[PDB]
Amino acid sequence: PGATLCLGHHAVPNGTIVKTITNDQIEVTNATELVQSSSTGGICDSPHQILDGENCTLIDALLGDPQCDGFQNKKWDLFVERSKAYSNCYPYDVPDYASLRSLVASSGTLEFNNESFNWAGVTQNGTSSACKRRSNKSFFSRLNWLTHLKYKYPALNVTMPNNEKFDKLYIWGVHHPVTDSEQISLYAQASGRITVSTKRSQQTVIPNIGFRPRVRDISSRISIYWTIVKPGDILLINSTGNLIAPRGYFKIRSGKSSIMRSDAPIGKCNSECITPNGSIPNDKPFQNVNRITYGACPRYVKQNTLKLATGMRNVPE
Amino acid sequence: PGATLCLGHHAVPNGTIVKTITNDQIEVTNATELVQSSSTGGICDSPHQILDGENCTLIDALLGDPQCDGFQNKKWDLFVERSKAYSNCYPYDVPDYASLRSLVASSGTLEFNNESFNWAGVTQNGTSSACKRRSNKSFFSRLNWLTHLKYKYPALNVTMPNNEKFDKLYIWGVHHPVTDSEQISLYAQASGRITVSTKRSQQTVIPNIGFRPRVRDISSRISIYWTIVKPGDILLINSTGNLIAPRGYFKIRSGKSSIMRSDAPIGKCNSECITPNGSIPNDKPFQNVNRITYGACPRYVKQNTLKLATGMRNVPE
Amino acid sequence: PGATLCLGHHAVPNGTIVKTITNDQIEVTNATELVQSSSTGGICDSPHQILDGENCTLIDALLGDPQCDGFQNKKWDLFVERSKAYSNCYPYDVPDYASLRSLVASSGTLEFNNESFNWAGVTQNGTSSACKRRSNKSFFSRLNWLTHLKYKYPALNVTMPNNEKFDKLYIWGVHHPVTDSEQISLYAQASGRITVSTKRSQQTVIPNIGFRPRVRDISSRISIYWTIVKPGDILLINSTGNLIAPRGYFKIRSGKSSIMRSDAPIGKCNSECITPNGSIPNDKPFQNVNRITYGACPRYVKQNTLKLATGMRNVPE
Ligand SMILES: *[C@@H]1O[C@H](CO)[C@@H](O[C@@H]2O[C@H](CO)[C@@H](O[C@@H]3O[C@H](CO[C@H]4O[C@H](CO)[C@@H](O)[C@H](O)[C@@H]4O)[C@@H](O)[C@H](O[C@H]4O[C@H](CO)[C@@H](O)[C@H](O)[C@@H]4O)[C@@H]3O)[C@H](O)[C@H]2NC(C)=O)[C@H](O)[C@H]1NC(C)=O
Ligand SMILES: *[C@@H]1O[C@H](CO)[C@@H](O[C@@H]2O[C@H](CO)[C@@H](O[C@@H]3O[C@H](CO[C@H]4O[C@H](CO)[C@@H](O)[C@H](O)[C@@H]4O)[C@@H](O)[C@H](O[C@H]4O[C@H](CO)[C@@H](O)[C@H](O)[C@@H]4O)[C@@H]3O)[C@H](O)[C@H]2NC(C)=O)[C@H](O)[C@H]1NC(C)=O
Ligand SMILES: *[C@@H]1O[C@H](CO)[C@@H](O[C@@H]2O[C@H](CO)[C@@H](O[C@@H]3O[C@H](CO[C@H]4O[C@H](CO)[C@@H](O)[C@H](O)[C@@H]4O)[C@@H](O)[C@H](O[C@H]4O[C@H](CO)[C@@H](O)[C@H](O)[C@@H]4O)[C@@H]3O)[C@H](O)[C@H]2NC(C)=O)[C@H](O)[C@H]1NC(C)=O
Ligand SMILES: *[C@@H]1O[C@H](CO)[C@@H](O[C@@H]2O[C@H](CO)[C@@H](O[C@@H]3O[C@H](CO)[C@@H](O)[C@H](O)[C@@H]3O)[C@H](O)[C@H]2NC(C)=O)[C@H](O)[C@H]1NC(C)=O
Ligand SMILES: *[C@@H]1O[C@H](CO)[C@@H](O[C@@H]2O[C@H](CO)[C@@H](O[C@@H]3O[C@H](CO)[C@@H](O)[C@H](O)[C@@H]3O)[C@H](O)[C@H]2NC(C)=O)[C@H](O)[C@H]1NC(C)=O
Ligand SMILES: *[C@@H]1O[C@H](CO)[C@@H](O[C@@H]2O[C@H](CO)[C@@H](O[C@@H]3O[C@H](CO)[C@@H](O)[C@H](O)[C@@H]3O)[C@H](O)[C@H]2NC(C)=O)[C@H](O)[C@H]1NC(C)=O
Ligand SMILES: *[C@@H]1O[C@H](CO)[C@@H](O[C@@H]2O[C@H](CO)[C@@H](O)[C@H](O)[C@H]2NC(C)=O)[C@H](O)[C@H]1NC(C)=O
Ligand SMILES: *[C@@H]1O[C@H](CO)[C@@H](O[C@@H]2O[C@H](CO)[C@@H](O)[C@H](O)[C@H]2NC(C)=O)[C@H](O)[C@H]1NC(C)=O
Ligand SMILES: *[C@@H]1O[C@H](CO)[C@@H](O[C@@H]2O[C@H](CO)[C@@H](O)[C@H](O)[C@H]2NC(C)=O)[C@H](O)[C@H]1NC(C)=O
Ligand SMILES: *[C@@H]1O[C@H](CO)[C@@H](O[C@@H]2O[C@H](CO)[C@@H](O)[C@H](O)[C@H]2NC(C)=O)[C@H](O)[C@H]1NC(C)=O
Ligand SMILES: *[C@@H]1O[C@H](CO)[C@@H](O[C@@H]2O[C@H](CO)[C@@H](O)[C@H](O)[C@H]2NC(C)=O)[C@H](O)[C@H]1NC(C)=O
Ligand SMILES: *[C@@H]1O[C@H](CO)[C@@H](O[C@@H]2O[C@H](CO)[C@@H](O)[C@H](O)[C@H]2NC(C)=O)[C@H](O)[C@H]1NC(C)=O
Ligand SMILES: CC(=O)N[C@H]1[C@H]([C@H](O)[C@H](O)CO)O[C@@](O)(C(=O)O)C[C@@H]1O
Ligand SMILES: CC(=O)N[C@H]1[C@H]([C@H](O)[C@H](O)CO)O[C@@](O)(C(=O)O)C[C@@H]1O
Ligand SMILES: CC(=O)N[C@H]1[C@H]([C@H](O)[C@H](O)CO)O[C@@](O)(C(=O)O)C[C@@H]1O
Ligand SMILES: *[C@@H]1O[C@H](CO)[C@@H](O)[C@H](O)[C@H]1NC(C)=O
Ligand SMILES: *[C@@H]1O[C@H](CO)[C@@H](O)[C@H](O)[C@H]1NC(C)=O
Ligand SMILES: *[C@@H]1O[C@H](CO)[C@@H](O)[C@H](O)[C@H]1NC(C)=O
Ligand SMILES: *[C@@H]1O[C@H](CO)[C@@H](O)[C@H](O)[C@H]1NC(C)=O
Ligand SMILES: *[C@@H]1O[C@H](CO)[C@@H](O)[C@H](O)[C@H]1NC(C)=O
Ligand SMILES: *[C@@H]1O[C@H](CO)[C@@H](O)[C@H](O)[C@H]1NC(C)=O
Ligand SMILES: *[C@@H]1O[C@H](CO)[C@@H](O)[C@H](O)[C@H]1NC(C)=O
Repeated sequence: PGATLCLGHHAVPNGTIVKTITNDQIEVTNATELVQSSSTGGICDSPHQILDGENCTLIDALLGDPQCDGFQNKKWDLFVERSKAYSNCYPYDVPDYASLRSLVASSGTLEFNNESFNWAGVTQNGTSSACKRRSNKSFFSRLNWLTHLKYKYPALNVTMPNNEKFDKLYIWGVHHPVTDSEQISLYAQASGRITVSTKRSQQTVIPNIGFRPRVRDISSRISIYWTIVKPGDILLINSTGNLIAPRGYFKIRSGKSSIMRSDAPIGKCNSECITPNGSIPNDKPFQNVNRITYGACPRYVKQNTLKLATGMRNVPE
Repeated sequence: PGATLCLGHHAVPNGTIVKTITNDQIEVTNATELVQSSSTGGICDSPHQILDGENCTLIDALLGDPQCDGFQNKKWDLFVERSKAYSNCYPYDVPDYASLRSLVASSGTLEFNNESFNWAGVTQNGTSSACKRRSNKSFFSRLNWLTHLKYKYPALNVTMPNNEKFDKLYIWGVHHPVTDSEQISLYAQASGRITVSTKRSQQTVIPNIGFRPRVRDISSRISIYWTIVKPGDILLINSTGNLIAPRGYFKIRSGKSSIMRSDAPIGKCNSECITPNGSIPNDKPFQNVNRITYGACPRYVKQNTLKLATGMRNVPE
Repeated sequence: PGATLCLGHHAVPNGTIVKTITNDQIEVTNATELVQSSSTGGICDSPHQILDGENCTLIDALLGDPQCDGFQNKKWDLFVERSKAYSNCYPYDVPDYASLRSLVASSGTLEFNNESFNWAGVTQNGTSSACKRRSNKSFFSRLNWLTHLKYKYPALNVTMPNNEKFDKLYIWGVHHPVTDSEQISLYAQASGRITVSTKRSQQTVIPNIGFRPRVRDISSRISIYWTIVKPGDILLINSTGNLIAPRGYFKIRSGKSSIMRSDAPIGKCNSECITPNGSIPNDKPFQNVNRITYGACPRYVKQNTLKLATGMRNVPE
């Protein structure tokens, strides 16, 4: 009689379909998904330091809009900008807005140090009804609106040395009056000119008198500029009118900080990978949630599923 | 005696050489080419909507050069710009030319809507001998050259609200006169200044009086600018001279439109993939015709041939 | 009795560990390194034409700083800029510095041809104590500082046609005086304006009077500009003051030239691949020395070692 001895292998009743080099559909005993396609829907507050902008853009928090005073000197790994944010101060623009937003976002700090600028012979601390704090007229917290003192605006020629070990970031501006009479009334002379320089760089800005459409009832504008001053260099501001003056400087750091546009709620939880849709797990190598990411994240791909076989071909009975 | 039974495989007298991981030259029974290396030499008019610029650059068709009146309000999937195209109107430049060309190309339409700007107190519709239509003096069709009315040019302070559901694109300009006397003669005052604003943006441009080399016998220049106005925003033009005024706005759309530089003839035929050399078949995954493509195209690679084996090793008798 | 015949394979006592698709550590009999991780520490002078900037940036060699006269008309495949380089002429800036540096670097030549500009009615060849040659006052060799002649500066309206077969690169500038009295004293009128044009392009620059921090005891500045003039086009310079005039043009070539920041010594040796750390051998496909390369170089990767098996699995006795 003898015996029979058969060699074989397992199979399962519920196999899974994968792709190969020779066949788009072959059933294997088991597989694992390599594309992360879902989010929790919230941004976990840990382990990255999250700063929710709430009503404030980063730039409004920088300048010191009245809704943004709670942001002073705060730091972040990720600043989260909300689509509902809006300005509630004097109407302004920033030539190169994207670059200023980016460099501050990347620096990851709003640390500000006041300095004693000698604004000899002018009126300081100008305010406006378009920028209220607690119903009083106010202005951007970090800027100083200078105007005539007894119908004189003597030329400004003011120095601030950087004897620090770090770079200083200065934010300053130019006021564009609506009319010639408004120019004379604020600055006591027909036009201004502003030259802000260091040993390595110079910027000159000319105010442009005229009507723009009213925003918070104001037809004039402020245009915002910035200047970085290296250790051992010197800031020189030379102006005859229209200067929106700095009150001091911001620290610039380098590191891992960034900014993200999202309306996802912030939650008490821990997740390394952030997207605008919310935090996502980062076990998988790929993800199709969002091209926009921050942290230790899977790589964005177009596929919504990629199954890796983790078993042999399934050959059911 | 018994029998003999031999196992074997086919071969061919005309095998083809392919590359592998271990050998740069191995003969197989058959192969297929993966790189498309030839074109028909013409651009097929189907299935993409092709617009041949002929004598006109896209920007000349936009502004309304006298050779380009047939382009009014036309749409395209691909605008084809010819190397022979040249301007035949007033000499101009466009700071950022590449960006204006790109954004119009991508929008894919020259749809234009006239609007009723109230140009109170000036002469409209200025023309020039450098921009003839049918031997008369003429000008860019979409622009309005304003000059003094009885030696006055009163300040312009003109509004145009966008109460549409779409964005509006405005094209406008500044005239740079050749001399101080030409400035006075056209605008009745020593200089102009132009500020074009919305609630979100502002641009001011200063005319620059002086000689440039003569082009179509003109030593002055026009410089072209643009402004996009969102729904619920308002265009404000404020100027004292030198304004080359808009006559209305262009629609801006988003979609699949582009622009290509080519001198290939347009033909009656159907091909999904367009290159500057002509349309190419798109069965192959790769191509070495041109890095510049439009449509469903193979991917550009440096290799001129890549043969994929489609049979076994060829082992001839 | 019979015989025994065993099939087998070699092994070695000193195998090497490699990575595979199924195992991060498997021992093979032999392997070869695919990542170049060391440099000689010097830049080999062959076979690329190397130009050591020494004390000179490329831009200082272009303009003609007093420390850079030995660079006149020199050509390079690779211009090597040293971190110790510093300027020793009139303090200047270049809006777009990076682009001018890049285009000259890529052109690979400082070939300069003097031209006879007719500067009618002004004093030529102005000099300064901030730009000495051999203790005399001097200036940038390739620039011509024009000032009043007997308290007149009549308007300049000067032409230079390009009747060559190649493009011409013109470098020119604007002087920004420290004060109104300095402006009058040099140019005999209250301000200048400079318009430099061709048939295709125009640039106008306004001098900006004011104090900048002293550099080599000078509080004024020069700002540098450039203009390319195609064959059959014409350069037109129109100015009433403050012009830092060209003396002629640079040839612009196209080819394989570039620029590299490095403090590595130049040596007498032959190596195709240059990095800032020094030349590296280029037998390997990859390297982790520097992302910055010039010549026939391995590709930069993050790994510091990648071992390719060149033998079978090692199975010791
Ligand atoms: C189909 O094929 C897949 C892939 O092979 C199988 O999925 C694996 O299943 C095993 C067993 O369930 C999983 O193992 C468990 O996950 C963790 C593994 O530890 C590593 O990964 C985690 C991430 O979760 C890291 O944080 C960690 O540092 C390790 O690198 C453990 O958390 C689990 O722990 C449990 O067992 C241990 C044993 O000591 C205990 O300490 C704990 O109490 C706990 O109960 C466990 O080890 C593995 O994660 C799965 N991989 C994937 C990719 O999903 C399927 O099982 C298979 N299906 C079938 C039917 O065969
Ligand atoms: C060497 O190796 C190559 C690659 O395997 C072989 O080339 C193939 O040859 C076959 C047979 O000639 C070709 O088949 C023909 O092409 C079309 C295939 O249909 C698909 O592809 C077309 C693109 O052309 C798509 O539009 C379509 O939707 C399909 O996805 C058909 O158009 C042809 O149709 C003919 O036969 C059918 C049969 O029903 C009829 O309906 C028609 O009347 C018509 O006569 C046909 O099927 C195939 O395209 C070739 N592939 C490639 C990549 O070239 C060589 O044959 C082989 N050489 C040797 C000597 O063995
Ligand atoms: C472990 O595995 C590695 C990889 O297989 C082996 O390394 C190879 O070893 C051989 C033998 O020593 C090396 O061969 C020598 O290198 C040159 C080969 O010529 C080509 O490559 C050079 C670059 O060096 C090119 O310039 C040239 O154009 C060729 O493309 C030759 O320079 C050497 O020449 C010597 O022998 C010839 C024989 O005719 C003579 O003319 C000369 O006099 C001279 O003495 C020689 O051919 C090969 O380069 C190595 N490759 C690598 C990648 O390192 C190890 O040998 C192996 N180890 C063990 C223990 O098995
Ligand atoms: C130049 O043109 C602009 C734009 O048309 C003019 O601005 C407009 O000025 C009027 C008159 O002051 C503004 O009216 C105000 O509206 C508010 C809002 O309801 C109201 O509270 C005030 O009582 C007043 O009615 C109008 O808002 C403003 N329009 C825009 C778009 O800004 C400007 O007056 C013109 N200048 C001259 C000198 O003509
Ligand atoms: C400032 O410099 C420019 C450039 O040299 C001068 O422009 C030149 O002006 C002359 C005189 O009008 C032009 O001559 C004309 O040439 C045409 C072409 O054949 C001809 O049809 C006319 O009858 C006349 O001869 C010349 O073309 C022009 N050159 C360029 C390059 O534009 C300008 O005159 C100077 N201005 C002053 C005030 O000196
Ligand atoms: C406008 O503000 C600037 C900056 O404070 C003033 O520039 C400064 O001018 C003084 C007076 O000439 C310079 O002093 C000089 O220092 C050198 C260096 O040791 C020395 O050799 C001279 O004898 C003299 O003491 C000073 O260097 C300079 N500072 C900077 C940062 O450039 C300028 O004077 C002010 N202008 C007016 C009209 O007030
Ligand atoms: C640069 O700063 C200087 C120093 O105050 C200014 O020059 C003075 O300007 C006033 C008013 O215009 C004149 O009365 C003085 O005679 C000037 N002094 C000197 C030494 O020239 C100058 O106006 C400043 N520039 C700008 C753009 O504000
Ligand atoms: C995560 O959010 C992104 C961003 O909105 C979503 O991507 C958009 O998906 C819609 C379809 O609902 C498309 O119309 C848009 O093209 C996508 N937006 C952009 C800006 O490209 C995505 O659906 C979300 N993913 C998950 C898993 O929630
Ligand atoms: C901005 O528009 C206003 C409104 O017309 C202009 O201001 C007037 O300018 C004229 C002529 O220069 C003066 O006579 C009026 O007194 C001004 N009116 C007011 C209310 O100030 C102004 O010129 C325009 N700006 C530009 C750059 O064109
Ligand atoms: C398609 O057109 C391109 C564009 O001109 C051709 O590529 C050029 O080829 C010439 C050789 O005749 C080279 O000198 C140039 O470097 C290429 N041009 C550019 C701009 O890089 C190409 O030969 C054409 N291909 C086919 C298949 O017709
Ligand atoms: C452009 O060049 C012309 C030609 O010299 C200059 O125009 C002359 O300017 C002088 C002095 O300002 C006047 O006296 C003449 O009447 C002008 N001539 C003409 C024909 O207008 C003009 O100043 C130059 N522009 C610049 C910016 O320098
Ligand atoms: C070649 O030079 C580069 C450039 O400095 C070196 O890379 C730097 O390595 C240091 C560590 O000593 C890091 O802190 C820096 O991040 C690197 N620099 C930059 C600018 O990224 C590199 O070490 C050198 N490699 C060799 C083989 O000598
Ligand atoms: C510093 C100063 O003088 N501020 C005044 C401003 C400016 O004159 C204009 O805003 C300039 O355009 O105007 C107000 O109507 C305002 O904005 O509230 C009153 C305010 O006191
Ligand atoms: C609107 C207007 O006044 N147009 C006139 C222009 C301008 O004066 C200059 O072109 C400005 O530079 O000059 C002409 O010689 C021309 O170009 O044909 C006559 C023409 O009637
Ligand atoms: C051409 C000319 O007039 N050069 C003079 C300059 C300029 O007046 C200023 O540098 C302009 O800012 O000033 C000097 O002190 C200098 O720099 O050496 C004296 C020099 O002879
Ligand atoms: C098959 O069934 C087992 C037991 O219910 C389960 O654990 C396994 O994961 C199932 N299917 C797939 C596709 O993973
Ligand atoms: C933000 O603004 C809205 C009004 O637009 C208000 O309801 C909300 O309380 C504000 N929150 C903060 C923190 O300023
Ligand atoms: C070999 O010959 C056959 C018949 O002539 C042909 O169809 C085949 O495609 C030939 N060669 C190659 C390289 O394809
Ligand atoms: C285009 O311009 C050339 C002259 O340069 C002319 O021959 C041709 O007829 C013109 N065609 C059109 C459509 O304007
Ligand atoms: C092993 O030893 C031989 C002879 O000493 C040597 O040539 C070989 O390269 C050695 N090891 C490795 C890791 O290459
Ligand atoms: C470069 O400058 C330094 C002084 O900073 C000097 O020692 C050296 O000799 C100079 N060399 C040349 C070639 O100018
Ligand atoms: C200017 O200097 C050059 C030498 O650099 C000389 O040829 C020329 O004659 C000088 N011109 C004047 C007007 O001084």
